[PDB]
Amino acid sequence: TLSFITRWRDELPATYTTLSPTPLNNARLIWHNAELANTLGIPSSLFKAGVWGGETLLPGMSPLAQVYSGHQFGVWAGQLGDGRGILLGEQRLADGTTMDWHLKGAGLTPYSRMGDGRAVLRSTIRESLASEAMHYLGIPTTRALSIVTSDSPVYRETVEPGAMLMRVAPSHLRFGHFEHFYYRREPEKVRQLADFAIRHYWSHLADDKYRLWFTDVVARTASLIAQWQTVGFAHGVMNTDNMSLLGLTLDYGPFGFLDDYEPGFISNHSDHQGRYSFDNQPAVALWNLQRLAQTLSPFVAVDALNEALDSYQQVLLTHYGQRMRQKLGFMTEQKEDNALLNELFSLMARERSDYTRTFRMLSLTEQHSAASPLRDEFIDRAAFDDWFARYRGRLQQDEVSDSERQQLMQSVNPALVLRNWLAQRAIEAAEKGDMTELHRLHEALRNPFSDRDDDYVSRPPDW
Ligand SMILES: Nc1ncnc2c1ncn2[C@@H]1O[C@H](COP(=O)(O)OP(=O)(O)NP(=O)(O)O)[C@@H](O)[C@H]1O
Ligand SMILES: [Ca+2]
Ligand SMILES: [Mn+2]
Ligand SMILES: [Mn+2]
Repeated sequence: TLSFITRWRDELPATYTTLSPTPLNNARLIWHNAELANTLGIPSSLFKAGVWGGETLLPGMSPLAQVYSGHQFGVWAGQLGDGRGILLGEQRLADGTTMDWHLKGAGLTPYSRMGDGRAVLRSTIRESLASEAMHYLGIPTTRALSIVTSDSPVYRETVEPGAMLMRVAPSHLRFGHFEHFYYRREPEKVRQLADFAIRHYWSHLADDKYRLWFTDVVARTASLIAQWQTVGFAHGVMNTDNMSLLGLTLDYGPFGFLDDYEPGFISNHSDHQGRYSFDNQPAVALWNLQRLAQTLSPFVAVDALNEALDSYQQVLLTHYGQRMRQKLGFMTEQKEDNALLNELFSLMARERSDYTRTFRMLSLTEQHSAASPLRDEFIDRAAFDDWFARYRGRLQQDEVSDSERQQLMQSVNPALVLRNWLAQRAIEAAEKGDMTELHRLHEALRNPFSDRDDDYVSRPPDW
């Protein structure tokens, strides 16, 4: 009954290779996203490995692997592509929008570059948990519809079970798609991609279209990174092929949500220069946008490209600043705000304070009371009490009740984030065949702004 179309295949010829997934050995479905399946209109019967393991095609699907290129760790890498993933099809929804179904781990393709074409259970689980977590934090992201595991050995640092993730997203367009055809000296294919993107995702733009479009591409990336900074998400691999044109979080690998507040956090152990450290994300995404701008210069006026690039800073800082004010419960903008936040961040960094728990406990603040669960979390309690006294004194300038402010703060400061230790515990149980933890953790991550009475709100063990 579902409606699939071959929009990419037919409108962007010679940008992909058509092929089928390669099923794994004894593949089994271990989790699917019931809520997302409902919003997509997927009959519950389709989950009873089937399409989720690349073993069945639905009417209208026409699987293909896309080509693209990227700058990796700041240097041009040339062609990369869908080396282990396949766009099974584009699902048309009743409101006219369209959603990609991309099977990650689907098998060898022309872009596999001597790799095995496979994904592993631990990484499919992590990507499913982080992407769904990001969605319910309200941050744009690819979504996770299903995981299958299998009996197929896949060789990494150790042998792993081969697994597939069904990833859903409005598009998998990457900055690297544009770079691919620019460096392959195919400027009309770069322009075809741009016009495809505008037709399907910026359709309201009448035919100044490129200036307005690229200004909005910049805005959406600036907004994305501002959101990552506010929640403490470190991506770890901001290569240009992992930058979504639409401003979605894309390609969860060696990511991390902060536990202790560490501005220079390096989540990716292969990032030996810290290029993708947490505090570098805003500079890196501007550099990525600058590389994307270069590809558009054959048909977008340079003044327009630079007007868009110039706006990145203010879009990012306005989003970040307004969001941090919400997190602090600053219900009017005041001059001392920036200094109070710098003081708090300095306190947290020097105390190695937990990021999420600090803001969640701060949401319990009673402006006329010096008591707080935060006091016990600081070794230097006097320094904390001093900041907290000045913070509450400033809160009083808003003239807002504790009830109203706590409601706001609890609506924007999550009680829980997808910490590495939580994902790892889910992985260990799934690997032994027990999916209860994976399901329970997914359920909790759908409700990040509610308090909990279990250990999903707990810091990782010190040892
Ligand atoms: N095991 C693998 N076999 C084949 N190609 C791979 C494999 N792992 C990574 N690649 C390719 O190497 C390039 C860089 O990897 P990466 O940025 O980690 O993408 P990815 O996780 O495979 N997929 P995506 O989430 O779609 O970006 C991309 O072209 C990948 O498709
Ligand atoms: Ca610590
Ligand atoms: Mn990638
Ligand atoms: Mn990856």
